[PDB]
Amino acid sequence: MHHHHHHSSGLVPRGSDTSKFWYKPHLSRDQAIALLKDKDPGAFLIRDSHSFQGAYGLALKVATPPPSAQPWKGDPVEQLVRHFLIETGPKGVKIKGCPSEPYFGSLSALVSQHSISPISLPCCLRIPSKD
Repeated sequence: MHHHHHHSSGLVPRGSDTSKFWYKPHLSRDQAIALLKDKDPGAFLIRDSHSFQGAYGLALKVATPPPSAQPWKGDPVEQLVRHFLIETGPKGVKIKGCPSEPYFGSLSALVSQHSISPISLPCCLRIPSKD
């Protein structure tokens, strides 16, 4: 090294805060797809739902959502992007679409449960920051 400064200009980062990586409630459907069309199947984002108050729109880029995927008639990536909504009631949050999923409460709860129990998600949910 040319010089040796005392280590006081270095910070200790850990970065377990991944919420801002996926949570952005200001995006609409097309905007969500706009991100996901550059994302590999498994990645998601949580936005707010315009449909119901107190719902979060979960946009998931899946591998393939058809029963066969041979008869195709849809828009390629836009149909590979699935939209579900996490509705928080007095109980908590759960993803509308699945009748076998419990009420977690916090988004981080279901986010961390991603690769443990992908219930509502057809594809094992993956965090952009953590996989």
